[PDB]
Amino acid sequence: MNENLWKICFIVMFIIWVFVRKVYGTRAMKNKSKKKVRPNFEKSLVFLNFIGMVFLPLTAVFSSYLDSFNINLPDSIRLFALIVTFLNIGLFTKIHKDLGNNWSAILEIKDGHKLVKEGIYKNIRHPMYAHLWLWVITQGIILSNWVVLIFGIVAWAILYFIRVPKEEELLIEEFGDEYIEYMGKTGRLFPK
Ligand SMILES: Nc1ncnc2c1ncn2[C@@H]1O[C@H](CSCC[C@H](N)C(=O)O)[C@@H](O)[C@H]1O
Repeated sequence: MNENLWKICFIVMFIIWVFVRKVYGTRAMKNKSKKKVRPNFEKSLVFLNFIGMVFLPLTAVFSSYLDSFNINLPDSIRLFALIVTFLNIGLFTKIHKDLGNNWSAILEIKDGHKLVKEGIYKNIRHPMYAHLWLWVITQGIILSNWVVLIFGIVAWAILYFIRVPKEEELLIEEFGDEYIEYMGKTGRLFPK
C-alpha cells in the first residue's frame, strides 16, 4: 500500500532485470559482427526505448517529478502486474539463454550466426519482443504512472513495428528458405 514501497519493489525487479541482460549481453558482444543494417539508425530507435525502459521510469522512483501523472491505481491490479513481471524475468532469462551468442539490439548478423528454431523459439520468433511488449505494459501499471505507462508503450511499439519487418527480411537474406519455413511454423508473439 505504502507508495515508497512499490518503488523499492520495482527498482529491484529492474535491478535484476538489468542484471540478467548485463550478463548475457557482454557474453554475445565478445562475438564479432558480419553485416549490420542501418545501425546508425536503429541505435537511436533503441536509445529511444532506453528512455522508455530505464531513464524515464528510474525517475518515477528516485524522483517525485512525474507525481501528478500517476494513475492512483488499486493495489489489486498492481500486484497482478508484479506477478506477471516476475514470470517475465524468467521468460526473459529463458529466451535470453535460448538465444545467446546470436543476440544484438542493432540487427547484427554475427560471424558464426546460427538460426535457432529450437528453444522458446519453437512456435515463437521474436519472443524477446513479446517479452519487451509485456515489459512496457507491466511497468506502467506497477509504477502506476501515466507517462511511464504511455510513453514507454509507444517508444517500443514503434521500434518494434518498424524494426521487425527489416529484421525478418534480414534473417531471410542469411538463412533463406529455412526462415520462410520457420515463419510458416511460427507466430510473431503468441504461438500457432
Ligand atoms: N529466430 C532467430 N534466430 C537466431 N537469431 C535471431 C532470430 N531472430 C532474430 N535474431 C537475431 O536477433 C537479433 C535481435 S534480438 C531479438 C531476437 C528476437 N527477435 C526476439 O525478440 O526474441 C537480430 O540481430 C537478429 O539477427
